[PDB]
Amino acid sequence: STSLSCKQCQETEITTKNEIFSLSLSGPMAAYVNPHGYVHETLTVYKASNLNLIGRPSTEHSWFPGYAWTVAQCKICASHIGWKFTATKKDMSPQKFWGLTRSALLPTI
Ligand SMILES: O=C1CC[C@H](N2Cc3c(ccc4c3OCC43CCNCC3)C2=O)C(=O)N1
Ligand SMILES: [Zn+2]
Repeated sequence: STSLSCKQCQETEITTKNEIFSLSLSGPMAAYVNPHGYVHETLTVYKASNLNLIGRPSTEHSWFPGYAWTVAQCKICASHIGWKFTATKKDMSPQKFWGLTRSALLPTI
């Protein structure tokens, strides 16, 4: 229903609350530890748009075993919004989703 927009440029829709989903047995809203020990608050959604991808998928320090990650940035302002996760194996489900930085969106949830 509600849009989630890039907090930096404000006008740009990234996804909607009805794309919010739970992977495996995790809640949709979760915090994970980055390689330097920062606690990073994310939201998992099936679909997102107005994002560029940077770099190639990587499984290093993957918060989601089985999935690789690729940095995702706002197409308009280049602010880092989150990551695209893609499955490393063909029988996994889903094959793709997005883990977005909560604090990079508006409204903030
Ligand atoms: O599944 C997920 C999504 C990506 C998320 N990452 C990945 C990552 C984050 C921060 C810094 C870095 C990084 O890899 C590259 C690096 C570490 C080596 N030095 C350069 C910068 C970060 O937060 C993570 O740990 N897990
Ligand atoms: Zn933006």
